[PDB]
Amino acid sequence: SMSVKKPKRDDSKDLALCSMILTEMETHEDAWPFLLPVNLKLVPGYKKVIKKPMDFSTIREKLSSGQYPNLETFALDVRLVFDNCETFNEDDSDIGRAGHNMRKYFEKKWTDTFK
Repeated sequence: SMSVKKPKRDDSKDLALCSMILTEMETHEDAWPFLLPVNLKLVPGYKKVIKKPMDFSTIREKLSSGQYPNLETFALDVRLVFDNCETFNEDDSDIGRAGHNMRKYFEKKWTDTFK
């Protein structure tokens, strides 16, 4: 409350560390469905169904231009990529499995870096 604060967690490395995680997600062999925005002209249904499209290249641009206020808003966009994937793709598809694999990969790096 006013003039009463928990001890200050060092967030000075968070930008660099999110960048490193994102590099590791970009270079994973199963990243290919997520590297670029889904083409809304060429994928029927996507525009209407997926209200907030997100992909690794958009996260990279937001990260590089100071559009994440804190490390949690960064994690919310990464998770949005996988939530969108599950919304649109069957679990038993190459893309559906890719999304599950990457969400696991992310969540481990996230816990190991920050928790």
